Amino acid sequence: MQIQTPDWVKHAVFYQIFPDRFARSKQPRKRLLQEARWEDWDSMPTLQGYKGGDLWGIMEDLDYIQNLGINAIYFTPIFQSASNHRYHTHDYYQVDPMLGGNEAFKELLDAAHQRNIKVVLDGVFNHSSRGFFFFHDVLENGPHSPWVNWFKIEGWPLSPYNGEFPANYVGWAGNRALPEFNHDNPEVREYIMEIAEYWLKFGIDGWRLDVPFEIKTPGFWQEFRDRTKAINPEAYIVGEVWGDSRQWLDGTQFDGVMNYLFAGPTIAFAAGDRVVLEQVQSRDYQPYPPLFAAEYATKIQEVLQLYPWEIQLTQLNLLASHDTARLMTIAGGDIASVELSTLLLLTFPGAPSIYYGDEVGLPGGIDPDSRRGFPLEANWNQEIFNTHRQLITIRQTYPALRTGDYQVLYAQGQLYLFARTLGTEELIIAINAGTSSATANVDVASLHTQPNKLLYGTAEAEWNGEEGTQQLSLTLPARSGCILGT
Amino acid sequence: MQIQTPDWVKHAVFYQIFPDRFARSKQPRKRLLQEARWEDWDSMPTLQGYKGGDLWGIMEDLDYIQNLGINAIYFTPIFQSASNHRYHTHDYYQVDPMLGGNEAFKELLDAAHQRNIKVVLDGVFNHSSRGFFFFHDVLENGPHSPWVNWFKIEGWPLSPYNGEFPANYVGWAGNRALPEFNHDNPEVREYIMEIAEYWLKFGIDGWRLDVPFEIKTPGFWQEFRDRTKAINPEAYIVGEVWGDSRQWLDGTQFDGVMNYLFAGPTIAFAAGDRVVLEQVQSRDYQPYPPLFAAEYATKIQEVLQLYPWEIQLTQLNLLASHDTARLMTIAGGDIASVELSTLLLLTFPGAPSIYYGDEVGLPGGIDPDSRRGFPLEANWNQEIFNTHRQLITIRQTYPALRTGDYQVLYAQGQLYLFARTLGTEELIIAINAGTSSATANVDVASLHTQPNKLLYGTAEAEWNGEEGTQQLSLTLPARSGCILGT
Repeated sequence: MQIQTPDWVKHAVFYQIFPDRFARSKQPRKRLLQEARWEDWDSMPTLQGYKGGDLWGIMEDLDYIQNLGINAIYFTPIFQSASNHRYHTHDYYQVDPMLGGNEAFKELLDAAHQRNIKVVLDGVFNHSSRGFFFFHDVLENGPHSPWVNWFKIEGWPLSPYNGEFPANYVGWAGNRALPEFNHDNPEVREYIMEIAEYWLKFGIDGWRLDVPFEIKTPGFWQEFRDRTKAINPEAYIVGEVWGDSRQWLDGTQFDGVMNYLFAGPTIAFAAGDRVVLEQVQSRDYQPYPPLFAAEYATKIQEVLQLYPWEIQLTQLNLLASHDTARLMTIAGGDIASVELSTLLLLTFPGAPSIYYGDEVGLPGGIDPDSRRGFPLEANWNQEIFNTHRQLITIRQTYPALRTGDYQVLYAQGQLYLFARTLGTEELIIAINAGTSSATANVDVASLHTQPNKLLYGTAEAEWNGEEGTQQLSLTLPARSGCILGT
Repeated sequence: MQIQTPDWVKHAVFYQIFPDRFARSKQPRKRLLQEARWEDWDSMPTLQGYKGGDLWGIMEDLDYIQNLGINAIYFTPIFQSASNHRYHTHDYYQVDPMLGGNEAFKELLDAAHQRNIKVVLDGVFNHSSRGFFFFHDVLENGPHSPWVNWFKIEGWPLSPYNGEFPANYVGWAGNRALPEFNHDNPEVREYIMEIAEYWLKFGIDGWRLDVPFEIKTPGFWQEFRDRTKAINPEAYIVGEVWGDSRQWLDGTQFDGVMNYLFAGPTIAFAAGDRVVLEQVQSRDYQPYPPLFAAEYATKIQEVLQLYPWEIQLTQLNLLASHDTARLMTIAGGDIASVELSTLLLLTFPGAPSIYYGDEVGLPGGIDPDSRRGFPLEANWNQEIFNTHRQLITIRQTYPALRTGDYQVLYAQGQLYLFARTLGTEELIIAINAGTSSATANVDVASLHTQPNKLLYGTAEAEWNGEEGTQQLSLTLPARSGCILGT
């Protein structure tokens, strides 16, 4: 049948958050031991003064979030794991008892929902942790464990914690702290499908699929989509696949991916040489080498004619992630690069994703730590913030920028002009990557109207001419962008 | 204030069960993956044909149980742990997902309760397991784990699984699979108190405290009793303390103990030389050397004048346990020893405890495995069964045998006579350990009545004489016992 994808995804702006570093709620909070005397409280140091952020924090700062204009939050992993290994799941059926509750998370959901803000969670199903119950059993019962056929065991004896031995079991990427599941095993596919159903029933609006391309068992993700959509047909299934994702985007598996194929070129064009190159997560995307308008267009037109349009409309566009360096940093502090990128990001077909912190001045190293991931402390970057908040209002104002088509009008030198059009609403977006005020004459025979009014980026160039096969000429300051409408 | 103890304990007969080996319910049972296609079921071997018993089984066999006359069941550990290390807790907040549910256990409770059969659970709070979440964290985060002060860590680096290293953390009895908690730590006392409250709220009728004498933090068990009694004032708190338990039986901690002080002498007298001595858990009790009536009496009178009577009435009397060899076995197959013991056990002040299997022929080694712990297969020992079922009806029939006083009338040679009296109801119990029909003349000036009618054990000796300071003479066959009433 027709390929379908959640229609709310198609009009959402996403905000990716890292719970442990985003926000910490006000003091009155029973952290690990709920049923605890407030008189004995100080007796327990861990709970007395806990630093890192929690789910109360996020919930306590929904005002901010909803004010930026974002209407769907999706985190990293928040399920119980090692204090600082969120990705080494210990228990999938419990939100971690430091940063969060199964009681806390519940309040965050409810809260979010009464504001029409969806919430997607990160599912890590390719591998768990040494602590994960069934693996634990194996470690404790060696050859006799009932679920030895649940993992990838080479031989015995295993050596889970001792480095200078073989552990005879496959990790994620040859790691012994990330025991890989044996997805071929029916029992396993089942246990996983249930975790997905459990949280959907709990009330989440979708799953973020982590390294989903590792799970190669045939028929897996189709089932994942059936059992999921069955519980909530409006659930969002996003895969965190790096490159070409056509394998999963045929309409019977994921609704979309985190579109790094869009992140690479956009930054390569908008920042060019300015890209630090040291913060480049070369694994995830290729923001390099620098691109010219003509090249950017070819690459984007390619990316665009890659997936069924229904899915392109529910693709998660981005420029940063927990896995990558922050935007402000990858551009070496170049505010221009930061405003030009976003502009493309918020005017591209699909769901735009904003990594918490980027809507303000906040930098972010690639390497482990980081950091700093409390947005607010202010001393914000008000301008880049206003750029973010302004562009988001606009995108939510003109439907074309969400589900209109994408047509390249001009793309020469360092100047790029495309058009988003839905119905009789046509918009012209122009980016001037160059350092010299640029100007271009374009034969706009495609359009049926004449976008004359500056939404956003303050052109001086415009002139716009007759209606016999119309005739346009733009002039934008160096390193500027703009949106033309009306 | 007055010392109080649950009054239902005072009139209950207990049945200790080992869930994994007791009973396995009928096929239709969604074992680990509830939400699983019955059409894919056979695809998952583990669930397809699981051997060991579950909580459905027990629930499915309540008829049997309630028919024996027992009215309160208390298990070993049933919380999630290694497939075969029930005592190495992995998660206290979940019944183990093989033998049991948090869904299954719920049905067992409800079921039990609608029959007025209480259910006590075994709490293992001195130590958990490598898998236990917070310990896991430590293992994963070494010196940086947030809860390093939750356990007994000597130094770094720890070596949880590698034998031929120091693991620098205290185990239970120098074991590295039983990480000991740091009970001095307030945070820990809290987490534990909550587990106790959680299950009480869930619906259990008491806790069996495992190796509670290891937890030496002052004020601990008093708090445990307050927080517990607070949620249910009729909750039963039993400590599995081996010997002299006066430290905990002052009325502000436990309601009782598993009275091994009663198990030792009783068997030492009732079986004598017949005690195998190879199955002797010499750690738990001393069923040895053999005792004469005069010695048994001195020891029992001692045991009896050891604890406040209110508590003696809520002591858990027994002759076997998961930790020990079964009754039939410890007596080397001597059925006499088995009938004489029970007789003393079911006529002693306090709650009698029957280890599943003993109410029938079933033997049981001391060593690890066992076994066999499905009672039924029949081929029962009908007689010893009828002895059990008969003695239980009687004990429930005459209140004196539950809360009456204990007075020794005669105790010479291998003949022993005591009297349970409550109100105007007086009972005479006589045990003839010897191998030669014995007879004794006793000056019964204590009694106010004249038990002339044979309840149970078929005396020939009786004669009973006048009421001027009355005058009794019994004659019992060798290795026999009897109960005199009316």
